[PDB]
Amino acid sequence: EPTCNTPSNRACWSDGFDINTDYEVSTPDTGVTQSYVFNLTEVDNWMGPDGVVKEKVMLINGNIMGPNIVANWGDTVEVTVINNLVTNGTSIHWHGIHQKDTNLHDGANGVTECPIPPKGGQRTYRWRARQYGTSWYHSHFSAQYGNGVVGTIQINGPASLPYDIDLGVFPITDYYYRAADDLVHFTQNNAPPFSDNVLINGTAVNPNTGEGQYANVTLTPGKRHRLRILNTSTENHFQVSLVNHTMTVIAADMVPVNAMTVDSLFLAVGQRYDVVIDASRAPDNYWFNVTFGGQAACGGSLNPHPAAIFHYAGAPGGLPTDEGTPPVDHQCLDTLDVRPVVPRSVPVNSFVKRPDNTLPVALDLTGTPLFVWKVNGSDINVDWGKPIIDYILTGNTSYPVSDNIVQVDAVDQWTYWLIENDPEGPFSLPHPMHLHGHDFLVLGRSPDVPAASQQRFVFDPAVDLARLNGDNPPRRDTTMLPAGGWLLLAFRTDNPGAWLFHCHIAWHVSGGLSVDFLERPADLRQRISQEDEDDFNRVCDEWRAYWPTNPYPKIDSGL
Ligand SMILES: *[C@@H]1O[C@H](CO)[C@@H](O[C@@H]2O[C@H](CO)[C@@H](O[C@@H]3O[C@H](CO[C@H]4O[C@H](CO)[C@@H](O)[C@H](O)[C@@H]4O)[C@@H](O)[C@H](O[C@H]4O[C@H](CO)[C@@H](O)[C@H](O)[C@@H]4O)[C@@H]3O)[C@H](O)[C@H]2NC(C)=O)[C@H](O)[C@H]1NC(C)=O
Ligand SMILES: *[C@@H]1O[C@H](CO)[C@@H](O[C@@H]2O[C@H](CO)[C@@H](O[C@@H]3O[C@H](CO)[C@@H](O)[C@H](O)[C@@H]3O)[C@H](O)[C@H]2NC(C)=O)[C@H](O)[C@H]1NC(C)=O
Ligand SMILES: *[C@@H]1O[C@H](CO)[C@@H](O[C@@H]2O[C@H](CO)[C@@H](O[C@@H]3O[C@H](CO)[C@@H](O)[C@H](O)[C@@H]3O)[C@H](O)[C@H]2NC(C)=O)[C@H](O)[C@H]1NC(C)=O
Ligand SMILES: *[C@@H]1O[C@H](CO)[C@@H](O[C@@H]2O[C@H](CO)[C@@H](O)[C@H](O)[C@H]2NC(C)=O)[C@H](O)[C@H]1NC(C)=O
Ligand SMILES: *[C@@H]1O[C@H](CO)[C@@H](O)[C@H](O)[C@H]1NC(C)=O
Ligand SMILES: *[C@@H]1O[C@H](CO)[C@@H](O)[C@H](O)[C@H]1NC(C)=O
Ligand SMILES: *[C@@H]1O[C@H](CO)[C@@H](O)[C@H](O)[C@H]1NC(C)=O
Ligand SMILES: *[C@H]1O[C@H](CO)[C@@H](O)[C@H](O)[C@H]1NC(C)=O
Ligand SMILES: [Cl-]
Ligand SMILES: [Cu+2]
Ligand SMILES: [Cu+2]
Ligand SMILES: [Cu+2]
Ligand SMILES: [Cu+2]
Repeated sequence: EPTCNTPSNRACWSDGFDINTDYEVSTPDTGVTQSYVFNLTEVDNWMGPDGVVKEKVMLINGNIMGPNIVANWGDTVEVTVINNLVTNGTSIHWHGIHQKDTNLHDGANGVTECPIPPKGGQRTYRWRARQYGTSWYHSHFSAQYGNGVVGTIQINGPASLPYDIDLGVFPITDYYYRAADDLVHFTQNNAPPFSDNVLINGTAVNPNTGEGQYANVTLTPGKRHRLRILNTSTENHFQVSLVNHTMTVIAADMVPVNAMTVDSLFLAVGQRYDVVIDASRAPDNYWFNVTFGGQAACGGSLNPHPAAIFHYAGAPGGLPTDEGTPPVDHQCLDTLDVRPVVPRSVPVNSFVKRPDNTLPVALDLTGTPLFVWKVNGSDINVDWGKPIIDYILTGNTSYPVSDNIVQVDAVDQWTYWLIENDPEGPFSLPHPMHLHGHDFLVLGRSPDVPAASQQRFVFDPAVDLARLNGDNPPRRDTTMLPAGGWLLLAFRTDNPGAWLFHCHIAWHVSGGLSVDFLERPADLRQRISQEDEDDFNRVCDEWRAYWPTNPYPKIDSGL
């Protein structure tokens, strides 16, 4: 609950809590709990926002997206998920939420829990809002979120720039007429398709029929508006821009950054940007454009011009008349110019490439299916019926190869990870790398070159050590692994648990592109509460009893 957060002073929140407070170690004791109930239903022949009827969707509370989770910094968010799907299990992951000492609430099936069984199965997630900003939630049951088990999270807190109006969430996502499981099967043997449409705040116009509506945002003239842009896609990576307006970035993912004014922004899958838009221009209707760069290396749409309308209050209605100029090609790369308000400093001169800190991503075309993504020689494949947490609770350390366990025993120390993007492979694609449970520091990446150029880079200490930044580098939960290159990340081992580190392109994580950071396993067992242990076991017993009756097999990694 705020006491000093005003339009002119957004830096202030409450006594002892402001924009400069280290949120990772200090949290407000509000004593408030915001509760929600997620009823997942399976709807056939559902009328979508662009007029096209989809074969099957999986919705939360009968809507395209679940409810917008709204709470204050320090509150506890509680969500009861009731799975009323016909066959599918489910697990809701709270993307961007660190789950500090609450690993069993991460929603990663086959890792932190067993899937919640269908036909009425339930589980109540409970997590502390130790970070303020814009995040999202989604199913981690294969590519199930591609069917509609998605939604947004807005944890209110201070900001790095004053603003008058909080316009709230603005989720932008790719939209396919085909269901997630059919698309997983397709992408296993074929190149990923372009999206049928791109929804902005749950709506879009059909490029063929003209049906549906554009997202309409009403701007109040002369005011500063906070817009929370999210990319909730399964594959599409977006470039966003507003005609005749600049966007001032105040947050990258769920991390507050110093004000950074730009003309356009690149949002990888899972990325978020809180921007401040000043309604400083002439009263008119302006196009908010969703474009693609990187020469289709990180997505495209069958809708050539996905857009939303930004209407100034008091101005006339109708469609905007200025098409604008195309934004700069971001080349499937997010900006490394963002600088977090609360700083972090790490040495980069001491980094040495070793097998134990290197994660080689590779596309294996030799097996069945054709598109199998391997990290350090193995495509991830979890056991929905026997999660990593079960191994921890039973004292079993014989983790199967397919779980891609990367055990990190270091206590509260900075660990360095070099991710290589199939340098010696036939072709390489950009990958939006996401980490559960932590925000990582983006120390550096291979030279920014055209995404479709097929130019390869292997980490060379002689020229690359000088290119790394350890003086308050970008801190976030998702960043781009350049096509054919490399990426150097670092995260402090302050959160014992089993944490997935994967590409957020649904087709790739389904295909096996992931590792599981088993962080401080010895400390994790001590921190698991009896309530969390009993409930984990309850859901697992219910899932294991359900599984043999399921008429469909597990066709992918399960993530
Ligand atoms: C979670 O819940 C979802 C929703 O029900 C399940 O998704 C279904 O999964 C099944 C099994 O994988 C899919 O069935 C298979 O579909 C293949 C493709 O068919 C689609 O595409 C073609 C071409 O566009 C269309 O003509 C067709 O109408 C479909 O849209 C078929 O090739 C498969 O056939 C073969 O296998 C079956 C099963 O063994 C045999 O009966 C056949 O004879 C043949 O050998 C098969 O039918 C289904 O398409 C998926 N539906 C959706 C909506 O995605 C998930 O499986 C479930 N997940 C779990 C783990 O429970
Ligand atoms: C996007 O949403 C805004 C806000 O709801 C819409 O703005 C509204 O536009 C209508 C016209 O379509 C305005 O109506 C007024 O009607 C009278 C009588 O016909 C006319 O004399 C006025 O000039 C005006 O057109 C209304 O005032 C306006 N509301 C605000 C607060 O600005 C906008 O139309 C929507 N855009 C789309 C494409 O849906
Ligand atoms: C931002 O989004 C808007 C809205 O989707 C885009 O406007 C669209 O612009 C295209 C051209 O770039 C228009 O299509 C063209 O129409 C002419 C007809 O004269 C035709 O000859 C061309 O072959 C092409 O089809 C389209 O009509 C227009 N949409 C609307 C409703 O105005 C805009 O281009 C986007 N801007 C950027 C920078 O991406
Ligand atoms: C990737 O797999 C390789 C095995 O091919 C791992 O390399 C071994 O790592 C251990 C340390 O745990 C060393 O004692 C061995 O000497 C290494 N063998 C090799 C290949 O030289 C490596 O740890 C794995 N990388 C990660 C981060 O998972
Ligand atoms: C979930 O929603 C469906 C459809 O509205 C309804 O039939 C069912 O009773 C609901 N289940 C629960 C437990 O909320
Ligand atoms: C997004 O859509 C919701 C529901 O239609 C609406 O209430 C909200 O104002 C929209 N957000 C913006 C910024 O237009
Ligand atoms: C330990 O885990 C392995 C892999 O799942 C399993 O084969 C073995 O039976 C387990 N040991 C026991 C009985 O706890
Ligand atoms: C954008 O729109 C304004 C409308 O007031 C137009 O006059 C202006 O020329 C446009 N901006 C530029 C310079 O492209
Ligand atoms: Cl996360
Ligand atoms: Cu996610
Ligand atoms: Cu996540
Ligand atoms: Cu990928
Ligand atoms: Cu994940």
